[PDB]
Amino acid sequence: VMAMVGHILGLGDRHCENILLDIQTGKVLHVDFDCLFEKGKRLPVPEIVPFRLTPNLLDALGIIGTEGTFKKSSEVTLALMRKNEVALMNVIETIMYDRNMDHSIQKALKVLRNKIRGIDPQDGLVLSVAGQTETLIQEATSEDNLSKMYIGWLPFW
Amino acid sequence: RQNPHDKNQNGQLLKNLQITYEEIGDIDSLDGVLRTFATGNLVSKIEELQYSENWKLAQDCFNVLGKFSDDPKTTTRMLKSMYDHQLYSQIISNSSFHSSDGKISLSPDVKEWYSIGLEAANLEGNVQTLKNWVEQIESLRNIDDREVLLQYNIAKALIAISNEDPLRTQKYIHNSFRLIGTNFITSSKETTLLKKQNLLMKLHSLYDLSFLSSAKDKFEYKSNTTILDYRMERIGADFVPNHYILSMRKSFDQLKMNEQADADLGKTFFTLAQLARNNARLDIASESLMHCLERRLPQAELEFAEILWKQGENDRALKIVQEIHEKYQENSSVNARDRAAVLLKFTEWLDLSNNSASEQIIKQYQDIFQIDSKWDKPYYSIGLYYSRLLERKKAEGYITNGRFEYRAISYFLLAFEKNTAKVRENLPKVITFWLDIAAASISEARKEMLSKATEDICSHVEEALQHCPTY
Amino acid sequence: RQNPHDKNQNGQLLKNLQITYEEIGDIDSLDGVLRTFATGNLVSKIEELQYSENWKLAQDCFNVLGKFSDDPKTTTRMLKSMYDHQLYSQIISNSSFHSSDGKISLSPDVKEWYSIGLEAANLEGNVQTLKNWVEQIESLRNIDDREVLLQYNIAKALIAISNEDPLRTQKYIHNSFRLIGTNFITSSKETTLLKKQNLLMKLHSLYDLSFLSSAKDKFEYKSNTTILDYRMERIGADFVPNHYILSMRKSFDQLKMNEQADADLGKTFFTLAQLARNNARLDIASESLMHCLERRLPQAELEFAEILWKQGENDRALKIVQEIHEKYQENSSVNARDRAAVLLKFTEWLDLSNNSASEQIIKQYQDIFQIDSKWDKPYYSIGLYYSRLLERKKAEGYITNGRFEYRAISYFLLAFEKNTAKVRENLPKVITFWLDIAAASISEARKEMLSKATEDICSHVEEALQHCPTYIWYFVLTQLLSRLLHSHQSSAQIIMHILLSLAVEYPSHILWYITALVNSNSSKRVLRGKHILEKYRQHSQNPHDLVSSALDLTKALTRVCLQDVKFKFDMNVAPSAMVVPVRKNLDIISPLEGYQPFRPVVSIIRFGSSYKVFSSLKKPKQLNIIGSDGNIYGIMCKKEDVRQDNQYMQFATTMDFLLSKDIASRKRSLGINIYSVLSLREDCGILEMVPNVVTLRSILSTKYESLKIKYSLKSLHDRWQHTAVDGKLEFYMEQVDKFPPILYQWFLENFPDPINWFNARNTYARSYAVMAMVGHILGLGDRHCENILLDIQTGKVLHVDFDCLFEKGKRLPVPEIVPFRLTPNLLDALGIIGTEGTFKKSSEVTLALMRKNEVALMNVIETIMYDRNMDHSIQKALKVLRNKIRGIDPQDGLVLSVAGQTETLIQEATSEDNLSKMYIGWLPFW
Ligand SMILES: Nc1ncnc2c1ncn2[C@@H]1O[C@H](COP(=O)(O)OP(=O)(O)NP(=O)(O)O)[C@@H](O)[C@H]1O
Ligand SMILES: Nc1ncnc2c1ncn2[C@@H]1O[C@H](COP(=O)(O)OP(=O)(O)NP(=O)(O)O)[C@@H](O)[C@H]1O
Repeated sequence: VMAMVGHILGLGDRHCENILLDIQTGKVLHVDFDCLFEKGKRLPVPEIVPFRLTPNLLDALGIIGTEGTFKKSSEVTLALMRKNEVALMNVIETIMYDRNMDHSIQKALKVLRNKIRGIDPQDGLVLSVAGQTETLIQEATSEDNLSKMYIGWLPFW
Repeated sequence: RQNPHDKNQNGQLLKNLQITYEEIGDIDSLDGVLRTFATGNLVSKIEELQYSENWKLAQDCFNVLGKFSDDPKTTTRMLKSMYDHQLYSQIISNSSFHSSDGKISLSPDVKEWYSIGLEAANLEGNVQTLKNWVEQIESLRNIDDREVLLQYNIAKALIAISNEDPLRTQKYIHNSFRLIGTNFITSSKETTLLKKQNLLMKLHSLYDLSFLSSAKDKFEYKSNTTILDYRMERIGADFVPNHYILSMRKSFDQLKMNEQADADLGKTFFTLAQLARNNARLDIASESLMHCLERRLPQAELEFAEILWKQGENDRALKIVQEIHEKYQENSSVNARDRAAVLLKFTEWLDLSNNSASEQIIKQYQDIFQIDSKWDKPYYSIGLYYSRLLERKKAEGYITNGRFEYRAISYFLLAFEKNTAKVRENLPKVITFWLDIAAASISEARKEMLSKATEDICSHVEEALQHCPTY
Repeated sequence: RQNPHDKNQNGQLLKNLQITYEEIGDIDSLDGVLRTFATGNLVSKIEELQYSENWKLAQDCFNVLGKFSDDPKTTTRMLKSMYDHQLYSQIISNSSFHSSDGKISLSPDVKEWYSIGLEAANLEGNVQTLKNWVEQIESLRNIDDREVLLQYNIAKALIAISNEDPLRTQKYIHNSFRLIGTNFITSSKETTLLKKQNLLMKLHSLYDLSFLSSAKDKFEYKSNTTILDYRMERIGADFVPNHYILSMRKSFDQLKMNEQADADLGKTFFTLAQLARNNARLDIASESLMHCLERRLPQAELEFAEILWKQGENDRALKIVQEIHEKYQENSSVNARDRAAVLLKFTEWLDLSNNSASEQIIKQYQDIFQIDSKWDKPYYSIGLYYSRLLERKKAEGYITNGRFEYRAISYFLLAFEKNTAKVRENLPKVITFWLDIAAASISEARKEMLSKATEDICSHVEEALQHCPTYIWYFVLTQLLSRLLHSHQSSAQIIMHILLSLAVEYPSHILWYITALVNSNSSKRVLRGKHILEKYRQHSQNPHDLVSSALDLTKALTRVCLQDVKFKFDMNVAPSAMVVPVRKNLDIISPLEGYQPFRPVVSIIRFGSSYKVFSSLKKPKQLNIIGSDGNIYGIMCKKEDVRQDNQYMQFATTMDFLLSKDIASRKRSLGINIYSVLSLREDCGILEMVPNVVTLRSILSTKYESLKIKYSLKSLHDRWQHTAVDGKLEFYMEQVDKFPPILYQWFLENFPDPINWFNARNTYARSYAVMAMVGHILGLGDRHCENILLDIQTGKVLHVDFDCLFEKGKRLPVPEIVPFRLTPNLLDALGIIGTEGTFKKSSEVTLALMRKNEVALMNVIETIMYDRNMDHSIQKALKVLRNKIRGIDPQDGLVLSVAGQTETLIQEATSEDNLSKMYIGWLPFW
C-alpha cells in the first residue's frame, strides 16, 4: 500500500535505510518522504524508477513470488483511491507549495491528478485495477530498470 | 527451496498446499497458488476467475460442466461454486434434485450436493419446496454428514413454524445448537474467525430466528426487529454474513404471512437490495428489490433507479426519477427527507449526465433549499457540484469571482454545522480559493470583483466560526 | 399533431402504436416509442433495457416477475423475453412445465409458453426431454395454435430420427412444410423480410435437417456438411439465424451418436462459439465451447483464451496460451497455420498487455518468421504493433531512423503481395514516414541516419512494386497525386513507375487523373505530366489518342469558368473511350474470387449541349450528360480549389466500406449517400450532381411560403445583428415560434406511398445522422442551409460541401460555436418520438464502428492535415483531433462512448441556447 502510494506521489530516491519493519508483526512503512515529484530523473544520476521493490522480497513473500495478496492489496488499494481522489486532490493541493521544489507547477499538479485518475502514458483503455496493478508489478519486475539505477539504491537489498 | 525446480515431486506438494490454503482461508493466497504454475487442465485453470471478480463465466462454465449429473467432482464443484456467490434461487430451482420424483434416495458420496443445497433452501424459503424436499431427504436410512443434519433441523424448525408451533420450533433450534456444540466447534490459537464465520453466521441467524419464533404479539415483534436492527448495527459491513442473516429474516417473515411480517418483509427486501447495491452485485439487488417494488415503495423505486444509474443506464434513471419526483408533489411524503432526497439524487444525476446544466437544477435546487434545511449532505453534494463547475470555468481561463462559488462557500460552511461528513476532507473547498481571492486582493486593484464579495464571504466565515464545533 | 398534447385519448393511440410497431418490426422505433412518454408502470418501463443492450437485468427481472406462474401477461413476457436473447438451455430447464408430472394438460390461453418453449427444445435437443415433453403435449384434445403444431411436428421428426426412420422423418418434415405453406405465409408489398426471417430461418433449418436426414453414408454426410458450409457462406452474418441454423445442426448431430456426427458436433460447437465471440455475448460461447474443449480441441482452447482476453481477463489468457504454445512443440500440429496462429495471438496479447516488450516477442516473432511465410495477417498485426512502437518512441521526442520501422516497412510490403486486407487502409503506414525520412533527407545533412537506410528501404519498395498487384495502389492515389517536391528523386521515379504500372494496366481508370496531373498555373507539373505521357506512349499500348481529347475537355471546362450572363458549344468528342467520372467507374468490389476489382466500363456516348447554370454568384456551368448505357447523369464544374472535398470524399469512401464490413450497420442497412469529386486544375474541378438536388433552404422557403409564413425576409439579420446577446435568444424564440414545425407536410407530399415514405424516413434519419456526427467529428462547421441534400426518390441525406474544417466558425469572425447542424423542424418529421429513435441507434452503431479501427481512420485523416488551406492547424492539433476521435471528453474521463456520447451529441444539439447563439445565416429552424 505504502509502496504504490509513494510512486503515486512521485516519491523517488528510496534508499535502503527507509524500509521500516517491526519485529512484532512485520508491518512495513516508508518513513522518509524528503523528496518528491521527479527528484531522481531530472536530478543528476538519472534514477528513472518503477518504484522501490527488492527482488529478494519475492521469495520471502511466499512460493508465488509477488503474485498474491500483494496483488489483491494493490487491487483494493487502487479501488479505494479512485473513489474519492478529489478529496485526495484537496489534500495534495497543500503539497504543491514549492518552496522545496523549483518548477513543479500547478499544471504539473493537474498532470499528477491525471496520473491519480488513471491517465496512462498517453494511452486510453484504462482498466485501472487489474491492469494498473499488473502495470506496477510488471514494471517493478523489469530487470533492466533494476539495473539502470544507481547502486546506492542497490535493488537486491 | 531445496529441490529440482522443474520436477515430478512438485505437483502433489502444490495440490495439498492449495488444500491447506483452503484450510488457511486466505482466498487470495489460494488465488496466487492457482495462478503460480498450477496449470494442469483447463478445467483446473478456470477456478481462478472464480475469485478474480468474474464468477459468472466461472459459474455457467461449471453448470455446463456438471449438467450431465454423473461425475462426482465436476458436479460438486458446480453446486459449490454456484453457492459461493449467492445464486441461491438458481440452486433451489436447479433440477439436480427436482424431477418427476424428489431427490436421490440413499444420498451418495456426493451428499454435499444436498449439504450445499439445504442452506440455500433455508435462506430463500417457501412452504412447499422446503416441505416436500426435506421430507424427501428424511427418507435416508442414515444421515452421516453433520451439515445435512444441521440444515435439516433448521428446515424442520421452519416448517414447524409454518405449521405455527413455536415450542417445537425451539425444540429443533436447540437440536441445531446441540449439533454445532457437539460436532462443529474448533478451538482458539488456530483461527482468525473468518473460518468461524460459517458457524457463527448460521448461529446468529438461528438465534435471531429463535427468540422471535418465541414472540407473542406485534409489540414484541417490532421490539424484536428493533434489536435485530441493533444486530445489523453490530454485524459491521461484511457482505456474506449481512446477506445471510437478513435474508434468513426475509425467509422467515415471508414464511409468516402476517401483515406486519409483510411490512417487515418489504423493508428487509429493501435493505438487502441496499447492501447489494453497496457491494455492487446488482442483479440480486434487482431480484430482491422487486418484491418491494410491486408492494409500492417509491424509495425502492428510487434506488432501483440508482442501481440502473450505477450500471450503464443514465437515460431511464433520469426518466423514472423525473416522472416519480415531478409526479410526487401530493400529500407530504415527507418533503424534507423523502422528496428532498429524491430531488437531490435527481439533481446530481443531472450533474453526472451533464446535459441540462445549472439553471434547470438551480430552480429545483432552490426547491431543495425550501423543502429542507435540516439535512446537509444535499449541501455537500452541491458543493462538489460547484467544485466541478468552478473547475470547468477555470478550465478555459483564469476568470474568477463568480457568485456561484460565493454561495457555495456560504451553504458549505452552513453544512459544516450539521453532520460533519465531508468537512474533514473538504475544508480546502472553502479555504483554497478563499486565499486565492485574498491573493487576488494583493494581486490586482477589472478586478474590483473581489472587495465587497470578500467582506461578505468573510462575514460568512465569521458566522460559521462563532457557531462551529472547535474540533 | 391535432389534439390536446396532455390528454386522456393519447394512451390508447400509444399502445396500439407500439403494437403496430411490433408489426412494423423496427425494434428501435419500438424503443423510441417506449422511451418517449410511455411511462405508466415500472413493469411497463423495464421493457426498454430489454433492447437497450442490457437484457440480463431485464430477463432476471421478468423471471422473478413471472415466477409464481399464475399471471398470464407477466409469465408470457417472461418466457418471450427469456427467449429473445437465447437463454434456451434455461428455457428448457425451466420448471414451468417440468414438475412431478409433465406440463399442464389442456394447454390454456397461455399456450404461447409452449409455443415459445418447443422451439428452444428443438434447437438444443436430447432424446429424453424432447421425447417425454412432446409426448406430454400430444395429450391435448385440440391443438388450435399453428406454431405449437409446427414445432411439434419438427420435434416428432427429431424423435423419429432418434428412432432412426428417415422416411417417417421426411413425412413429418413435409407436414411442417404443409403447415407453413397453408398457415404462415404473408405476401409481398408489406414486408422487408426481417419479418419473414422467423419463417425462412426455420424452413432453411428444416430443409438442412431434411436432406441429410435422407443421407446414406459418410461420403454423402461430409458432402451434405460441405454444402451446409455453403449455406453458412450464403447466410451472411445475421446472428440470430446464424445461431439458429447451426445450433439446429448441432442438435441433430448430437441426436445422431455417430462418430463423424460427433466430429461434426465438435466443430459446430466450435463455430457457434466463434460467431458468439464475433457478436460478443460470450457466455453462450463458453457454454457451447465447452463441449469441444472437453473433446480436446486446442484451437477451441485458444479461442476460449480469446474470449477471456476480450472480456476482462488478460492474466490467465496470457497464462493458458503460454502453457499451450510453449507446450506445443511436438509433432507438426500444423506449424505454419495452427502454431503460427497461436504464437501470433500470444505475441499480440503481449502487445495489448504491454509488460514483456519487444525482445521477448522478437524471439518468438522470428520464430513466427521461421514457421510461416505464406500467411501475412501476422505481418499486418505486427505492423500495427510497430505502429504503436514508433508512436511510443516519437511520443518522447523526434528521434527517428530505427531499424524497427525499416523492417516494418519491409515485411509490410511483403505482406501487401499476399492477401490484401489492411493494405487499402494502411498504405500510409509505409508512405507517411517514408516521405518523412525523405523530408529528413532534405532537412538535415547526427543525421546521416537516413541515407543508406533510405536506399535499402527504397529498394524494398522497388521489389514490392515489381511484384505488386496494380489495383491496390489507387487507394492512396490523391496523396500519390500529392507528391511533387524533390530531394529524393527516386521516390519520384518510383511513383512515376507506379503511374506507368497503373497507366499501362487499367488505362481507363486513370484518364482524368493523368490529365489533371499536368493542369496548373504555377505549373511545375509540366515535367511530371509530359514525361509520363512520353513514357506511356513509349509503352506499346497506345491505339487511340484520347489524351488530347481529355485536354480539350479540360480547356473547355476552364474556359467556362467565366462565360457569365445575368450552351451549345463544341462537342462530338463523345462517343469515345472516356469512362465516366461517376462512382460507377471507381467503386471497388469486395474480394470474392476469380473476380475483377472494378465495375464494368461505363464510357461516354453523348454530350449535353444545354446549360443549366444556377445564379450562385459564381455560376457553375453544370452539365447534363448521357452516359454509355444511355442514362442521364449530371456532371458539374466546380471552382476555388476543390481538393479537400475529394479528401473528405476519400474518407467517406473508405467509411462506407467500413460500414459494409460492419455486420451491425448494414445489418440495419446503414450507409451514406455519396457522389464523386475530382480536382482538375486550380479553381477547376469536377462534381457529380445527385438525383433530386434540393436543400432545406430552397424548398423550405417554398414550403413556408406555401403556408404563406410571411416574415422579416432579409431584415431579420439586421434586427438580430444589432441585437446583443440578451435579446438573441428572445428574437430566436420569436422566430421559431412564428415558424411552425412543418417538414412532415413536405415529406408526405414527397412520398404518396407510405412504403416509400416510411422507408425514406428510416433512410432519412440514418443517412442524416451518420454524416451529421461524422462532420463534427471532423470539426466541420459553417453548415449553411444550402448544404443539406435530399433525394425525393428515397430520402437519403448527405452533406456535400466540406469546404471548411477544423474550427472555422469559432476562431473565425462571427463566432459560431456549434454542437453540429441539426434543425428542430426535423424532429417532428422524424416521428412522434422527436429525435429519440433510430437516429439514436444509428448514432450508437456508427460510434461503435468508428471506434474499432480509427487508427486506419487516423491514417486517412493524416492526409487532411496539410494546411495549405489552414493557418495553424498543427500536427499536435491532429493528435488532439485523434483524442476526440478516441473519446477524450472535454478534459473528462468516464467515457461510455456509445450511449453517453450519443446522448452528448443529441443533448448538445437540442440546447436551444446554442441554437440561438449562432448566426441566422445558419437559421437553425430551417
Ligand atoms: N521517523 C522515524 N521512525 C522510525 N525510524 C526512523 C525514523 N526516521 C529515521 N528512522 C530510522 O533511522 C535510521 C538512521 O537514519 P537517520 O539518522 O534516521 O536518517 P539518515 O541516516 O541520516 N538518512 P540521511 O540524512 O540520508 O543520512 C534509518 O535507517 C531509519 O530506519
Ligand atoms: N456535388 C454536389 N452534388 C449535389 N448537389 C450539389 C453539389 N454541389 C452543390 N450542390 C447543390 O447546388 C446548390 C446551389 O449551390 P452551388 O452553386 O452548388 O454552391 P453555392 O450556392 O455557390 N455555395 P456558395 O459558394 O457559398 O454560394 C446547393 O444548394 C447544393 O444543394
